[PDB]
Amino acid sequence: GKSYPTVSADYQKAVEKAKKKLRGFIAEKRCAPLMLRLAWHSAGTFDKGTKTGGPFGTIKHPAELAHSANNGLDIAVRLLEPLKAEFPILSYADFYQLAGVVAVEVTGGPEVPFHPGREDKPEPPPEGRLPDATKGSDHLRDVFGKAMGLTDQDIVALSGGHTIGAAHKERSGFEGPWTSNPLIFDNSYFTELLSGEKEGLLQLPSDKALLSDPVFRPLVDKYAADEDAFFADYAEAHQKLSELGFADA
Ligand code: HEM
Repeated sequence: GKSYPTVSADYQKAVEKAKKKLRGFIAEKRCAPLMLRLAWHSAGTFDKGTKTGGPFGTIKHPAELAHSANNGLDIAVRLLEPLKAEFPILSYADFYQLAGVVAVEVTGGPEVPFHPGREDKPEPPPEGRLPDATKGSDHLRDVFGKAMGLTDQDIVALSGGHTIGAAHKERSGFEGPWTSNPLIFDNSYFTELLSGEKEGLLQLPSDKALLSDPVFRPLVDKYAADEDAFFADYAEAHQKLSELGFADA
């Protein structure tokens, strides 16, 4: 249900050049997981009932970075600022969502479609919309379904973004990677989840809640067996997330 805005040719050219610069930078700095977390926290504050929050540039504001869920993202904002400055015509909103798409691409994931045109909005959303790692399947539906308006399939696919990166005890308090290859975007998050706890590796209570719910569990089994299907459903889910409240809700 989307109607994308028209942007000038100069805007379009800047998008294309920024994507190339972002690839090289993100690869060099080894920070893909962090950029993916930044885009996800930027978008995941959207609430469809009030049409507030979502991917509109606000995560750079000191008021939003202080949200406790956002521990560590000040690093990500700071890292990107000198590059953003080379592209003054782009909104921060677009730039951060593009960083997220590129993070998936450069770690070997699917090519998520990207449409430009998000505007930077002045008011950050209220704290507390991002999900709690200690809660379960009901909470996940409250947040992704009721607030953001995504489907159950989207919830499972997007959880698979834990295939890259790690928790840090100084940020959330949890510690460690979910997979043994945390810079490679693949389906191993789902394979580690099935085979159970392994020393070295992390499972949140919210990751485990996927294994026990009647709807989530078949999707976990599908994605553990078929990386192609995971990549397809992931690209679809990431696109929707990156576009919440944009070009029609
Ligand atoms: C499903 C509900 C989710 C919960 C409860 C959750 C929670 C967390 C927590 C607690 C961390 C550790 C932060 C730290 O200590 O540094 C984390 C990291 C991360 N999250 Fe999630 N998350 C969820 C969904 C998502 C989604 C939808 C995405 C993107 C598609 C995502 C991407 C990531 C990435 C890439 C990291 C690693 C960050 C790094 O390596 O610095 N997560 N998440």
